Amino acid sequence: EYEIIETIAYGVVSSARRQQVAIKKIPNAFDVVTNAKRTLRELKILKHFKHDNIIAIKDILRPTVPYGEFKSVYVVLDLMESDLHQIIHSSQPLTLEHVRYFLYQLLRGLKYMHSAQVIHRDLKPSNLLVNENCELKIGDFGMARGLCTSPAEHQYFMTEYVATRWYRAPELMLSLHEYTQAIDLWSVGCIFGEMLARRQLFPGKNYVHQLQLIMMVLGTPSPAVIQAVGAERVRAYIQSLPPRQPVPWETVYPGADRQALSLLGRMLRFEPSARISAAAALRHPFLAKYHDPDDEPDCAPPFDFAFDREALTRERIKEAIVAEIEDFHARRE
Ligand SMILES: COc1ccc2c(C3CCN(C(=O)c4ccc(OC(F)(F)F)cc4N)CC3)ncnc2c1
Repeated sequence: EYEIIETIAYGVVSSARRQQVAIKKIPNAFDVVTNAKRTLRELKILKHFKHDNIIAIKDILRPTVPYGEFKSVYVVLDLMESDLHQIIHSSQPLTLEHVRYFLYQLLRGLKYMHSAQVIHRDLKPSNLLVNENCELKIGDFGMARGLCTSPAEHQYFMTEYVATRWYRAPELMLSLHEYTQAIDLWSVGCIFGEMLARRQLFPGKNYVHQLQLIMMVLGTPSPAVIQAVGAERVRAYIQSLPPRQPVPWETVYPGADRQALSLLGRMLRFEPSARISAAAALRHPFLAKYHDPDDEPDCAPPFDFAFDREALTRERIKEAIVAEIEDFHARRE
């Protein structure tokens, strides 16, 4: 039993006294197909992972009412005091060591997540929650996908609408037909840069301005990347602009830490294949202070998204979610 305090952005998330905990209500959870599918994914992802840098479900409330009348899902989580957006963009400290440590934990979480063939696809400071003990936890897995996706999804083709514009990888923006865990490392690059300057790296107002801002720092993309652009009109737009060499990161962040900018430069690249992985980034000298491979596990077995590729009705998705809630309780008790 619980007692509610105040409404906390993250849907209907309420602060509740029991020690304090977070309770998230998913109202009318089975009314819309896309929403219901998303809840099923999130439940399955968060039950799969067991990692101190990934948000964990602490409890799920079972239906008090009969099955038909079961309309809303209540999920209980550990109360986090803040998120990385609020920390960065406020009056509290954010030294280089804060940056170093927050980056370390994010990458630690991603190594584990990525080894299970799960791409978050929506990493940004507001999805990185921080408790009062400074533990960073990755949340909001609604956008996450595997390496394989069904054509039935609109996002399969319309990749430039995936997730948040300010943190969206070039492969998604330009539809480069290479969608790997590297998607997340671009986003990490953006978060890392944002931590160093305390302002967003690429705050684009629209599709074209977003590409402008990326090019103003990274320069014009290579012919291989340009030809890999699916849309002729985007391809033509890029070819119309004059040539531009990459701006060194030393200039973009004057007086910043050398090893930090070294690591940043290995994240923010146009080509997904060129980017450092989460695992390899943990071995970078910038994170040597915290790095310990024995305390940085992979996830086994891999996560399978097959359940999400099925064309299920609302009622069939409700059934799957209820089976996950039953299973949550059945494993422990
Ligand atoms: C700053 O105050 C806050 C804000 C958000 C908190 C939060 C949110 C952090 C992100 N998050 C989730 O990742 C999430 C978890 C479960 C979920 O249920 C489903 F699996 F059935 F779909 C849906 C979600 N979207 C919402 C909960 N948790 C804990 N404490 C918080 C303190």
